[PDB]
Amino acid sequence: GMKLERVVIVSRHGVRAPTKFTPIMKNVTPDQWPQWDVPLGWLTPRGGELVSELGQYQRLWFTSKGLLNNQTCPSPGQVAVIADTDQRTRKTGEAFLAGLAPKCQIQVHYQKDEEKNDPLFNPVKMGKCSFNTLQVCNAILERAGGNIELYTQRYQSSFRTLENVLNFSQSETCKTTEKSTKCTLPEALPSELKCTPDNVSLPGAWSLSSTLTEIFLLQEAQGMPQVAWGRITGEKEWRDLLSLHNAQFDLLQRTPEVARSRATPLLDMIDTALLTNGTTENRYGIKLPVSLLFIAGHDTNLANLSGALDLNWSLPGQPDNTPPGGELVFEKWKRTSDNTDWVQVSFVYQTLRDMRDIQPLSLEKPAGKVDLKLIACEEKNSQGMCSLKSFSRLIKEIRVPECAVTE
Amino acid sequence: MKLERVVIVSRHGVRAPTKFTPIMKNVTPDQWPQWDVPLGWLTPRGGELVSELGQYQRLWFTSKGLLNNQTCPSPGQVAVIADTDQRTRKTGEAFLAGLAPKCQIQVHYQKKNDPLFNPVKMGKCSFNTLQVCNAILERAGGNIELYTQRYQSSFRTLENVLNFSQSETCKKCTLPEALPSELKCTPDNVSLPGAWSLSSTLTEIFLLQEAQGMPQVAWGRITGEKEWRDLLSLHNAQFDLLQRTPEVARSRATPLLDMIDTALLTNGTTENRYGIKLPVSLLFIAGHDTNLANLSGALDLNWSLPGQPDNTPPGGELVFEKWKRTSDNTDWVQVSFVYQTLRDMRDIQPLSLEKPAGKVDLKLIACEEKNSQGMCSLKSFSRLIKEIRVPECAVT
Ligand SMILES: [Cl-]
Ligand SMILES: [Cl-]
Ligand SMILES: [Cl-]
Ligand SMILES: [Cl-]
Ligand SMILES: [Cl-]
Ligand SMILES: [Cl-]
Ligand SMILES: [Cl-]
Ligand SMILES: [Cl-]
Ligand SMILES: [Cl-]
Ligand SMILES: [Cl-]
Repeated sequence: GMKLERVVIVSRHGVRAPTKFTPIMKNVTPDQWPQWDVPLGWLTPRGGELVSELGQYQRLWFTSKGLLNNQTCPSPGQVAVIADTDQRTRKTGEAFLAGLAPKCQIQVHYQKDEEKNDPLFNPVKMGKCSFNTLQVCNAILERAGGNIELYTQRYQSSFRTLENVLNFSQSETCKTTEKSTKCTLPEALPSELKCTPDNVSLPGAWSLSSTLTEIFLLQEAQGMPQVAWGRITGEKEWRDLLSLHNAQFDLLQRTPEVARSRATPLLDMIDTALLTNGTTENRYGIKLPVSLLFIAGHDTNLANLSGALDLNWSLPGQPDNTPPGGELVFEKWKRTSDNTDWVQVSFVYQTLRDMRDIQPLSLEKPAGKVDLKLIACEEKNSQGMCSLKSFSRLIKEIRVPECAVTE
Repeated sequence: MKLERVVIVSRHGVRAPTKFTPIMKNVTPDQWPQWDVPLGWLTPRGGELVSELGQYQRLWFTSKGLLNNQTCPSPGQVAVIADTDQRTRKTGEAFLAGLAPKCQIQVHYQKKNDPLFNPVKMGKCSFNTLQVCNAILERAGGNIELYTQRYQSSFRTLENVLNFSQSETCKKCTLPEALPSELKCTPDNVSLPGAWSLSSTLTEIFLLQEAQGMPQVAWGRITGEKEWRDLLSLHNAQFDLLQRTPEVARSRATPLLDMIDTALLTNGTTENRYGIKLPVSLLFIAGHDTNLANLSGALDLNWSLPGQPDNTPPGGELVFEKWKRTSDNTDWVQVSFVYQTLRDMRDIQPLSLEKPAGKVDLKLIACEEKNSQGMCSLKSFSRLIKEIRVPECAVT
């Protein structure tokens, strides 16, 4: 019937320590933050272990569909891995192979100038690729309703939950302020968009909240004994908290005017990997095609791909829309009856509970999987898959030619 | 006329669909747009739309003297009850975000589970399955096929919106023919599995898509208010049979009827399940469309909402006002339905006394003593609830 011929996975790095630890973070709560023994922003051994569980699940799943032969190690030119220059992405590539193909010595490709940036993951740092600053800020602004304050009103109760979790009213930030209403984060730290030719940000209570709520998720996924000082009660409060993080990523990374430019190199790689019958990747030295191309990036990249392709989703049991180790999976299926090629898009992830418990993954106890819909495709299957040329042509429409990586 | 107490029973705000099934995929060749919150959960925008109703009510209740022109309400003036679902809890919070922003008023709920909103499902009482099914079948015109005949054009409009002809299900085909409907009554639930159940769910999905402000609503194939009305008549007709039929409605609405009664009649009691000290000036209750239908059926309240195709729309509020006549110190009850038009939901229209929310003036026919302007007497209102309530379904 339907045979799986090729897969491209764009994965967020696994569980990591917080990206920063600042005076503001310390002064928005009377409590002390739990410390992490790895440096800020690094993948933890537990983060690696959770990615290996996905690697293990994907080995079993790809083998059951015939993508990889049921042998000890995949054949030469079947599996290739690309990672961004950070330790977190590089060790996610390592960790994924430890699950997928342990003791096979498969290489993790990455740029060896480890000081500099890899444009596949961050093209707007190239000279050729810059944002039209007014167009981009205004586009994000109109997605927020015309003013950030209206976007803040939309998420009021979420900010109340974050404030309750931090015990914000009793922090140094609310020391001097006394009024009829509550001391609040948005009033203490008003948010306003900042757009430059190579970057977009929303500093204030919005950026801070995005960071803090992600830290709570990371604490939980890491298996830390005291998450958010024991003050998060059930999925409702988890999603109140992570709605702030998900909404900030929506504005800064899924807004088409930003996502199109930033997702272009990854879209070009995905397209090439699914289409060609013989090519040599020039920057890493990978002989495409391969049966499985695994790409280790960040949540920013998943959000850029989501916004560019117009993919919308929610992950059962996982409050972060772009969670640690979350995989956007592009599958090339061949219909046997006419040898026509079709593309299926999925999001493979672990629930927060399965991170917390380090749930062993298999075909019996599978990883979470959400079927994604590429609605803009012209030609579709009876089973919802985009045709190969419809998939490729959608990539042509959305891509920004100035943001291509021609090195 | 002095406004002294108010009870609001509200449907939760705009939410994602409650389910996503294979039949939903197979009745159209197109793909359904995905949502970015879990199935059945309130969207942030749904929360904002409810807060606009909270703002409107703050302005309206302040002008009428119920609440004081003040930053936050005084103790024991505003209380909130919500069902255990996230969508109702969030609706309570969103409502307070508009009524009393940053005042830290609590949303009460049981720590799907609360029998105030579902007394039959939780097992307080049960339906006599034959009596309920018979009452429904008589309202259907004898059977489900006869009811189908009364909504043929509506089914044709839905099939056109779905492009049903080119669907996996058809491979001349129609929804009622391809998916025959049959009534199912069990001790805790009634349903219409088949084309009726499906159509009731799909047409609500289109309304939620539109109210959510999605770019592609029903693949852009819902043309004119006439087609909106035709589509949601299927949704509304289901809720009429399955939720407004008195044999269903009176049982399911009993806990809410008792709460409304107690909130408007007492002089002082600490309510025993949520721990609310009644009376309050405003009691807000966050329920579902099924609850509004139950109350509507039990109280024999019929309404159509100008500009709003769903009779039990997102954020729709059944409002019970206790008015005092200062002439002879007589207490009177007034019933209204407050809501937002479908366009105002899509545009997120700021509400105020200048730009008011939709409002339908309702009248309780069955009460004995009545005002010149149709209000029931407080004593008669309590008597009416005593007559229509089903004691076995009390929570209490
Ligand atoms: Cl600290
Ligand atoms: Cl660790
Ligand atoms: Cl970039
Ligand atoms: Cl403040
Ligand atoms: Cl920032
Ligand atoms: Cl960001
Ligand atoms: Cl679909
Ligand atoms: Cl929203
Ligand atoms: Cl007051
Ligand atoms: Cl019930």
